[PDB]
Amino acid sequence: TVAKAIFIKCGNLGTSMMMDMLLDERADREDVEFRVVGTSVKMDPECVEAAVEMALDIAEDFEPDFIVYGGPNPAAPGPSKAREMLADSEYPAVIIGDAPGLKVKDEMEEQGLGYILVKPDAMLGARREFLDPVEMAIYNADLMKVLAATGVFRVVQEAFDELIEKAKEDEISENDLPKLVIDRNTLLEREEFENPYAMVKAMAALEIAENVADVSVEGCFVEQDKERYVPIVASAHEMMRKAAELADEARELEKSNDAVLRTPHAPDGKVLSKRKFMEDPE
Amino acid sequence: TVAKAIFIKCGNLGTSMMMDMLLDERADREDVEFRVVGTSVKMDPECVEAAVEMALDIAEDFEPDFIVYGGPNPAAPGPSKAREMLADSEYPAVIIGDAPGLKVKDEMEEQGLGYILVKPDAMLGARREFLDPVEMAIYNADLMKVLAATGVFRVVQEAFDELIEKAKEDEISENDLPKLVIDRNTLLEREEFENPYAMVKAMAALEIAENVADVSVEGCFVEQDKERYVPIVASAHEMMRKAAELADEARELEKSNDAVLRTPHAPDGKVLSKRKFMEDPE
Amino acid sequence: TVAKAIFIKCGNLGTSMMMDMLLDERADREDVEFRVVGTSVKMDPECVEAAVEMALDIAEDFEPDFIVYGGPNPAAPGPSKAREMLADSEYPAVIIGDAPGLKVKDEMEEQGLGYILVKPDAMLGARREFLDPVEMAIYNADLMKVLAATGVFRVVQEAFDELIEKAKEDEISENDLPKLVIDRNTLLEREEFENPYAMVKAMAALEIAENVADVSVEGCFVEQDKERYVPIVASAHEMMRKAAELADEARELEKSNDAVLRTPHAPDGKVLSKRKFMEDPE
Amino acid sequence: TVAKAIFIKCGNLGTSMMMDMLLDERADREDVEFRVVGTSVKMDPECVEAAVEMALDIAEDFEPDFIVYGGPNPAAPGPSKAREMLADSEYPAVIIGDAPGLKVKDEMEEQGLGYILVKPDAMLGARREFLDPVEMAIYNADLMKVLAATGVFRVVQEAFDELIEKAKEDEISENDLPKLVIDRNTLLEREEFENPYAMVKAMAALEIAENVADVSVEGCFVEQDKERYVPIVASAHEMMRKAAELADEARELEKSNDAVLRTPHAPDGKVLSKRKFMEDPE
Amino acid sequence: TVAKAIFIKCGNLGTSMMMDMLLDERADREDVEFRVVGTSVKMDPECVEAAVEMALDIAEDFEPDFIVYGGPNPAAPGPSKAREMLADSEYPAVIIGDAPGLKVKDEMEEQGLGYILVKPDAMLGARREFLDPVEMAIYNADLMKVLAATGVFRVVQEAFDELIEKAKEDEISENDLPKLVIDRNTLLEREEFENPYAMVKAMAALEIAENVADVSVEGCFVEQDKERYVPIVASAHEMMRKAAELADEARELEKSNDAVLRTPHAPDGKVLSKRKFMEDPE
Amino acid sequence: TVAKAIFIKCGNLGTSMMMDMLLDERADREDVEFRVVGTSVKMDPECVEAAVEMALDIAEDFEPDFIVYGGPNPAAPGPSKAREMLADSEYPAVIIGDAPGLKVKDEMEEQGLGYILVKPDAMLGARREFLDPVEMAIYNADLMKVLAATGVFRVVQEAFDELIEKAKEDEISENDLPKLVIDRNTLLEREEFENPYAMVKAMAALEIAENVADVSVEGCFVEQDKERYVPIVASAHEMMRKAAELADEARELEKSNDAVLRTPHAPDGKVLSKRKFMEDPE
Ligand SMILES: [Ca+2]
Ligand SMILES: [Ca+2]
Ligand SMILES: [Ca+2]
Ligand SMILES: [Ca+2]
Ligand code: NA
Ligand code: NA
Ligand code: NA
Repeated sequence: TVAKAIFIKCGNLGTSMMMDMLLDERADREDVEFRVVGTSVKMDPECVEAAVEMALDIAEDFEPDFIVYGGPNPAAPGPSKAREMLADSEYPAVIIGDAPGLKVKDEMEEQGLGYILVKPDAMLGARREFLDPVEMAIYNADLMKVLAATGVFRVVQEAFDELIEKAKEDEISENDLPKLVIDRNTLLEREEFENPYAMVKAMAALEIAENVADVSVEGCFVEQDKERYVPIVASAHEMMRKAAELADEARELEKSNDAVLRTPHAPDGKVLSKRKFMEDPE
Repeated sequence: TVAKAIFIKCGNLGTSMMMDMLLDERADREDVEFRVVGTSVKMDPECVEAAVEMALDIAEDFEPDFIVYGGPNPAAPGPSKAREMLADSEYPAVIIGDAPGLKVKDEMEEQGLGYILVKPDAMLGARREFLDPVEMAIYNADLMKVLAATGVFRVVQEAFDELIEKAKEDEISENDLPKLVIDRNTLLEREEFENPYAMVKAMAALEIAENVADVSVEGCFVEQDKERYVPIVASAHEMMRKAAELADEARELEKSNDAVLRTPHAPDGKVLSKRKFMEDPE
Repeated sequence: TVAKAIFIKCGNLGTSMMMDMLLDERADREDVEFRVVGTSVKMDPECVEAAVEMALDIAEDFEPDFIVYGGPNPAAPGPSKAREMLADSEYPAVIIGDAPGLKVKDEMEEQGLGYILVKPDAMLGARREFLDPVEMAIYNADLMKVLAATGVFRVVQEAFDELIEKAKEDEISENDLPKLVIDRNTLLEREEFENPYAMVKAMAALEIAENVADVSVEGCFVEQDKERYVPIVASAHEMMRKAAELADEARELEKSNDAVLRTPHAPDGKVLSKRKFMEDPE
Repeated sequence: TVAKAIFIKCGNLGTSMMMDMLLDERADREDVEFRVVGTSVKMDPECVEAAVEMALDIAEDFEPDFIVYGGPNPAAPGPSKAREMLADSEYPAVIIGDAPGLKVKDEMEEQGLGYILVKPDAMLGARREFLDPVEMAIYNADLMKVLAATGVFRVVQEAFDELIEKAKEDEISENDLPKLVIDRNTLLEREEFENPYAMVKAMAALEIAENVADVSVEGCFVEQDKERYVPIVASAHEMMRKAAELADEARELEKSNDAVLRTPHAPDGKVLSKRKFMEDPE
Repeated sequence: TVAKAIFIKCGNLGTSMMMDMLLDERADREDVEFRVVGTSVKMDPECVEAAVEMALDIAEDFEPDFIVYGGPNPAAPGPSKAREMLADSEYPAVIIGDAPGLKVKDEMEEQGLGYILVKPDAMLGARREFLDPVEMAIYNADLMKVLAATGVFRVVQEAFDELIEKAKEDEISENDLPKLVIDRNTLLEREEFENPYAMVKAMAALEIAENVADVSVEGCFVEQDKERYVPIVASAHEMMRKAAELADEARELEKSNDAVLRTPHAPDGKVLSKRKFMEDPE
Repeated sequence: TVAKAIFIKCGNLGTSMMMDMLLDERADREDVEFRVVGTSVKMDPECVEAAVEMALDIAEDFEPDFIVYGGPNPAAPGPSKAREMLADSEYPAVIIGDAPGLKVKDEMEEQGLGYILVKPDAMLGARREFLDPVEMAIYNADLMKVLAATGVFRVVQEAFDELIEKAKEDEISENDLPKLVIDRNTLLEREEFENPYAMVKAMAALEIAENVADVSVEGCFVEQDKERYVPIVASAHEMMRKAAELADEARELEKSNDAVLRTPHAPDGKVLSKRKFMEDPE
């Protein structure tokens, strides 16, 4: 069977940027097929309706087993609009969001939606005096490094791989929808790292990343004096840069013991595994 | 006037991943509206066809001033189909590809398409023994850092901004379409860096990035013995990691002189410029 | 004209370890004379009582102009006994503590005590499984680098230097006593850094340093399973190491512009200042 | 049995700054109680005499098992006074000092004092044009990191732990007092490092730290021309910084093998040991 | 019982600079005797002819078993004359050169010469505006690091050691003369690295080092505008600096496993081997 | 005129390896011609006398303006033979050596010889258990970076350039001969670094390099237990590696100010100067 899903991207989060690609890293999967639609960075109610409508329009022919809405702050006006529309749709739907989604965790279960809220997927320092396209991409670069090297992306990968296998027995029930909150302590229940210091360095990275959001929030929404708010948002970016360096250090430790976890997909979709560099994944 | 555009994303490149976001870094532009559609990592002809048909169906209602197709290797079977379909459509169109696109540069011109070919946007080590979702993401983080901190995204950003200004006087002649090839020497014609060492560091990072593609191609397409091809593709990833490190050192040099170029969009879409941290974009 | 003071140290904080030394960095001040007493790391009620009694015993002959009590958490049972005893004594007194001291800031004002509360002077990860004497020292080394390179210790230096001038003009009124809370945003009202990026890196280090506190608290007092709390307290120490690296990076940027603020004391206690390596402090 | 000691601190040394805290790193030892007295940075004969009288007064009632005097240059006029007073006293006494102390090593033995001379505990660059309080603290941060991560603090910790055992067993004989000189080669006879390159990095760190002393000495007491002595003392500080870097590198190497030695105290004072991050100290 | 050889050096390459020393690292071999002659950096025909004459003049009394010529580009006019003169001589001879030498590989075989062509021994950025003596020597330091830490020099050592052993049986036929081309992929048939990530980092380093050559050639022989060619040659140097960093990283990874290959010669010239730091080579 | 010199190399030092090359870094000097002869690493009296013979034979027809003998320790038996032979000969001669040469500095002046003694050009750890060819090369790479980037090689370049200009007014009399001792403090009398922190980082590198010599001597000539001398020699290498890192950091500081001093030769021999990257050397 070919399992299918539609991904909807409104606004930008590090996780929503990569979510579809984590499931087919070499485009060699024979068991899945995805369509991806969105309105780029705009996530006002007008644009978000427009984007979900598109997805629902596509869904008529594509017939996906589930839909995913990925974007900042599921509690915001435009994202709230998407949850409602997806709540009302026949389609199982999963919401990927950041820490502010916690305000509506309770609502989302009520609405029968699944969710993955990634606390270290932090808001950047969005002030005109500091944030231009290059700085925005540099931030995302650092953030991607953190969410990848700490193993956060593997948690998301595994959630969706589990969902996809259930879709292959065609019956995704709401009992099957992910309900995950990801943060520093998530690493404590995983077997991601063979070396414990790699693990603690990743935890440190995730803690720093999750602290960034507080700083960005003070600089964009609270501080009104530019002499103070520009330095504040800039410090946020400096923190994320160090978070990335910590995550790289963790990965380098796993390398020093030839113990880097790789979990690639096989053409049939099965998730393989390996630790040693020259061992075949199995 | 509002310039409208549809981005189509099949397979993945550093540039195609950020291209739309580079144009509206704080989602505060009042002069642009975007739709994004794609098939994720799949870029076989059948999926690319579906992808382009999705944009054309959305365009009837949306009325894009131009369409951007973004993805690896414009010469490959899938992208070549996209070029035929877009070349045939009523909408002006731009192809964003990597170095392999050079094989068909003359054709795209003969097709009346624009293009932006980014040579440092290198193909990764796509072998199952090595590239899992986490590795794919780490490679993308490093590559994003390289394209952003060396100023490649700024070159892309300006080319689209020039096109958008022309879309607003509604008449994009095929003469309005970018026809760019970006590589190491692109930095020579720019005033990105105030410090010459930052510039030559960025150049070195782009050189290394472009060299990575040849390593990946040998490991993925030429070498058939896994005992050889797995280390080959891995070595390619170690190179991109060091390019990202050069790119970061360049940026740090610019910070050390309070000379970081920032070119944020104003809400009316105008590109502003500043160098000193506490100076107002203007 | 010779200011005299006693310093009492119960338990350890980065600031309390250095506070006296920061006032006579080459032992060549002829305008000060200090005594230091304490109970080492012990800060239980009976130990603090003993330290304070020690200070008051030698105060009889020494005649200090003021007394400084320095250590962890002023709202804890031990330091609370210190505050009570020092408030009721005849001597002007200042309490040096960390962020937990905020709980009793009003009360200290009511007691007629001065205070300097250093929020980045974060509690370390005190679990036996992890914290041995070497790890304790390594932590203090990183914290000390953070407090110093960011300029936190200058702010401490300046508050004491003003207090001491008042002491010499013999009239330390309650209105003379410091009432400082130091945090990341303290940098915004100072002129420590010539280079703005140095300033924002130092902000980031103070922000991370402050966040180490919560993590330590979680690991030592909240989490009760050692499979979880050991990794938690270790991640706090990795955070602090990286904050120290930010602080270093900020100091290297100042060196790059030959703009390192130095404010040494003259023999008569006047605080001089210089920026350029080769310039004399004046 | 509770062993009791008084620690006397005149002037500053990395080792005397931490000596007492090294013995009770989580403040949970039930077999020791300490008092700490001193005159901060001042160590002329007047101030040392007053610090020792403070210690001897307290000793009347506190009744310590031993007294420790810590600070720079045991052969200097102040510290020489402290040696004469302690040697003539009824209390066993240990002198902690630095390399210059070797000049009176033989005298200290005839005086019946213990010593611990730490050759890497080097004098900093004390010239007004360079050393302000922040610089002073940055140096100590670096030296502390060297003394800690190299195992030097462990060697000191163990010496006092042995002496404490003797004390709880009523027989502090002259023959049980420490007689140590610590340097690079000290590491050759211990088992601090599981990895031999960590050991040799550590050894290099100690050698550099020892050599720093010679540079400071030249800059402070030999060279009289400011155009020469300011760069000299500054260069000594850059050396210590890179010694701290080596020591960090040593520790990271141990982390890579999950072999970090930790020797924390039990509540009853027993020195436990472990190497694996997740194992109980035993 | 002894092997004798003359080394002739015209111009400079990393391999040619170290080639003799690699064979007697402690000056304690009893089974070899060398002479070295050259014309320093000059490798024009007149100079090379003078070099080879000296060698051939020395050879009359010295009776070498073989002669080595080492220098840039075996295919240029000078080196070409050395090849003919040495091939027409009665002495077996080996040419050590860089990648341009591939142009005359078949000519050398037809000449009866051996060769070792090192592709990563890359020409530097030889433009007056940039290359002074200090910059030349820095490039060389970086390049030496690369060729050494990656194991290229060990391949060279082994090639020359095999020839020395055959020469101790006086009969070097042409067929015994090495015929080697060394590049990134040479590592895949070696067992230099115990850790596979050290290996792939080494590969990366050698790839980058080989790419440097193309940059230099462009900057020295193609580009004529100084505003362009000075950035270009400096960029090549930044690349080599990062290759050396990669090679260092690789060697550190091997230290972290106590698995650094060392292959010293015994006094009788036997090539020993060890892996573990403390173990005698056998 | 065309100045001519012959360089004799017996033993290896950093300085003697590069000495001839620092004078014609691009081989485009039309005013010098050099011959180089040596016995490679061997510097016993029999080899040294063979080396000098080669040189004097060639001189007969070559007619050099001066002769230079470079190698380890002028005081040892071989180089002592060189001094006597060169002192007796008709040719003005210069001895290049390390700190141990200071023992015969008086003697060399009596002999009418010039000398350049390089204190930082420190002996490596030559014990067979540690020092193989790759290790020997890695040492030399770090040492070369140190001597180059600190500006020691420039001082050497200058000395020799001066002597060459004297030869072109044809009269290298004995008082034209260099009598240089280079160490850390040499930097104090130079205007090498524009940034004062680069200067002091360089001094620290030179201090550490100089101290390496002592660790080497101890591990090769004093310590007899291999359990000890192996870590000891290896620790000397770790020190050199950090010295190389310090010198690199100094050069990056200069880069950050676009202030890298470059002193290339023009084709007629004139030493030119520049500091700005895009400036023509004059
Ligand atoms: Ca169709
Ligand atoms: Ca001056
Ligand atoms: Ca011979
Ligand atoms: Ca011929
Ligand atoms: Na915007
Ligand atoms: Na008074
Ligand atoms: Na010394």
